[PDB]
Amino acid sequence: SYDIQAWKKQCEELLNLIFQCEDSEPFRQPVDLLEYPDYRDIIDTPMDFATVRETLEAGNYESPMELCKDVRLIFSNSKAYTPSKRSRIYSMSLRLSAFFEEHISSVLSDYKSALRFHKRNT
Ligand SMILES: O=C(NNC(=O)N1CCN(C(=O)c2ccco2)CC1)[C@@H]1Cc2ccccc2CN1Cc1ccccc1
Repeated sequence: SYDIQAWKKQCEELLNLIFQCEDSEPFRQPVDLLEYPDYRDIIDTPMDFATVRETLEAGNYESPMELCKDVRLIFSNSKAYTPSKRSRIYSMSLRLSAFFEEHISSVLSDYKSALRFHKRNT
């Protein structure tokens, strides 16, 4: 399965599944800076799933590793901002992260395998 480009549509489909998850609600759009007035004191680099989808559609990811780094930033930001581990929004982040990790692993493995096949004789 050595298609170097296949990751992009696989990531579009996984983003569609994440948008169908009720657990993505808080992460779809930027953290509301009016409601959380201290957010940018705590979080240096905001990230959300709409920004990830637009960056993919613009052709501004070169690999699924770069997409994965941005999605993992959504989850680390939630963990850094939460006042407690039993918070609703952080709790949603942990379930959504587990879902994401379960489905991104084959996308990353197939991409890295395809690149190694491309260089097999170099
Ligand atoms: O909620 C939102 N965005 N993000 C945050 O405000 N968050 C709070 C902070 N945070 C944390 O990680 C965290 C950890 C512990 C505590 O917070 C990330 C999440 C946005 C805001 C917004 C503004 C203007 C119009 C619409 C919306 C939609 N909203 C959600 C939504 C999405 C789809 C449908 C219904 C509602």
